[PDB]
Amino acid sequence: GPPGPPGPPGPPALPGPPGPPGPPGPP
Amino acid sequence: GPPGPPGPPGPPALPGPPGPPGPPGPP
Amino acid sequence: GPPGPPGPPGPPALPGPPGPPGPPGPP
Amino acid sequence: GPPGPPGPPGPPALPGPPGPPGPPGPP
Amino acid sequence: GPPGPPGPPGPPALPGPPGPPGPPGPP
Amino acid sequence: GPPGPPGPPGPPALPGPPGPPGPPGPP
Repeated sequence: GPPGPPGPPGPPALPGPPGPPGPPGPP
Repeated sequence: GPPGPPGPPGPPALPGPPGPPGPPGPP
Repeated sequence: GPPGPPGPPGPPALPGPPGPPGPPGPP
Repeated sequence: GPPGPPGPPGPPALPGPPGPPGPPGPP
Repeated sequence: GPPGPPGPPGPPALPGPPGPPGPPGPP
Repeated sequence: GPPGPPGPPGPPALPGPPGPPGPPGPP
């Protein structure tokens, strides 16, 4: 028989962890 | 002929987005 | 024969990279 | 001192994963 | 001091729910 | 006065939307 249809999209991967602390504030 | 084979994999999962910003910097 | 089954889901992808640096330090 | 401004919107959450397979074709 | 810093980004949210059932199968 | 405090959180992230349809059904 003919091949079946493509499967469905993969699930979305998750967002990453938080970034590093920010830089110093005003002088 | 016999029943056909499975289709291929679905479209790619998308790579995960970047995480949130880090916390504020030091004073 | 009839067509085969749909394919597998797309495979899982890598959760995103760390976020950017945080805000500047508070005034 | 005065309270700071509001932060920005949280990032949009992700779409869900694919739904389940469809039902049998017509009898 | 001067006006405080901006608040945090809004909190991350949940992925969405699974999608609809797929299309009906073949005759 | 003391330093201005952080502002309020930004708007919550929006709830993720539904996923894609599932794959087609079988005969």
